[PDB]
Amino acid sequence: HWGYGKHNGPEHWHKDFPIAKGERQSPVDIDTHTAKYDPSLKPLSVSYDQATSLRILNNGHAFNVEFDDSQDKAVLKGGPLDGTYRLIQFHFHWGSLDGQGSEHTVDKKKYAAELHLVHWNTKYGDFGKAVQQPDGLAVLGIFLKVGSAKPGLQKVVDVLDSIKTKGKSADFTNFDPRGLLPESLDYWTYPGSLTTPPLLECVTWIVLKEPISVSSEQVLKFRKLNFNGEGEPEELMVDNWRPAQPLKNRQIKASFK
Ligand SMILES: CC1=CC(=O)NS(=O)(=O)O1
Ligand SMILES: CC1=CC(=O)NS(=O)(=O)O1
Ligand SMILES: CC1=CC(=O)NS(=O)(=O)O1
Ligand SMILES: CC1=CC(=O)NS(=O)(=O)O1
Ligand SMILES: CC1=CC(=O)NS(=O)(=O)O1
Ligand SMILES: CC1=CC(=O)NS(=O)(=O)O1
Ligand SMILES: [Zn+2]
Repeated sequence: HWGYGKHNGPEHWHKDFPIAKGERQSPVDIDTHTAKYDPSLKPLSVSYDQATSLRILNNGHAFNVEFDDSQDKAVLKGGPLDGTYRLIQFHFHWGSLDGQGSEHTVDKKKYAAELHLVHWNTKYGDFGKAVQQPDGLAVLGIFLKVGSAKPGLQKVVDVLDSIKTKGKSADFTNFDPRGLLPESLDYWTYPGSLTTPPLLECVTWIVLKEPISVSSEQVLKFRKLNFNGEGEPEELMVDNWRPAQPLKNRQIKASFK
């Protein structure tokens, strides 16, 4: 089964998921000088004030903070998007070392980690239907660099010991995802895919220009998570990122000059 090890990592995924070599795979390198400023791109509308977080889960590949997506409580609109996309979960990808960890890169630079806020297009009715459509998901990607602590991240970091191993979950109510956003909502956007199997080509990627800073202690605690289940040999959950994939016949657009 797929993962991030030497024998089941990203270079093997195409054998079970041939779309891994498809025409709109993610992540990609964002070449800042080649991205095209599009003055017609609207500002992003991030409406998270009514968000209802529920639970945090170690799924063996990352951890997901899950939200109530049965109503329009936390929605992403605007930018390149038509219609309304509901927040279903967020998760991160991170490295074994501060020098790597992000999935998208910027002029080939790898950040320490990358946050993915996952939203599905409400016109399809649920996430399972949305992933089958070329405009089914909108993922807000936010880079993490190591520096000052991110206060709005600490409640996540502090609960990780309760979900150390694959299959563990914990209550995670009353968490405010607005605390994970940078100041600016300037962004790049392009059509892409899920970055894990099944790698479906259903994502409008919206990658924020401005990273958030997290402390070395915060990212160190991510690296204490385990890919394995309890009672199995310990394998640290680190380097759970897919490398940049060929851009092929796509142009990255920028919301900002
Ligand atoms: C390095 C590694 C990563 C993974 O995803 N699965 S594994 O626990 O078999 O080994
Ligand atoms: C150019 C570049 C290459 C790489 O792999 N990691 S990095 O973050 O040092 O930046
Ligand atoms: C994942 C996790 C993070 C932490 O802070 N302590 S712990 O090593 O018990 O488990
Ligand atoms: C659920 C989900 C799966 C994935 O692989 N990429 S994503 O960031 O769109 O979120
Ligand atoms: C719900 C689930 C199924 C899917 O299609 N992609 S995912 O593996 O990211 O999560
Ligand atoms: C897990 C651990 C335990 C503690 O008490 N303080 S700390 O935040 O430095 O790291
Ligand atoms: Zn992701």
